[PDB]
Amino acid sequence: MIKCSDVSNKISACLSYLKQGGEVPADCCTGVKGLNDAAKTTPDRQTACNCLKTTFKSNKDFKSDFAASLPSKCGVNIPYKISLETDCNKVK
Repeated sequence: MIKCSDVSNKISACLSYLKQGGEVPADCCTGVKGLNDAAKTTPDRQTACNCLKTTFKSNKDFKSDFAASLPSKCGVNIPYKISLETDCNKVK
């Protein structure tokens, strides 16, 4: 089970980086890894995908360049990368 409320808790530490770039805070990487750790079924991953896209669309300040580079900023074994071009219906 994942709810958008879970997604918001995890990504909270990342929001200012997602708008302005710069140094990714350690707490942001903790949320990215924690969200991945908790998204273990196809439905839960698609739910998280949809929550994240809703958030990205909610403020014009969010940058595609920064959402895209975030998983590789934080680790080498993060399997998912969600941006505005992601079709959440296709996410496995």
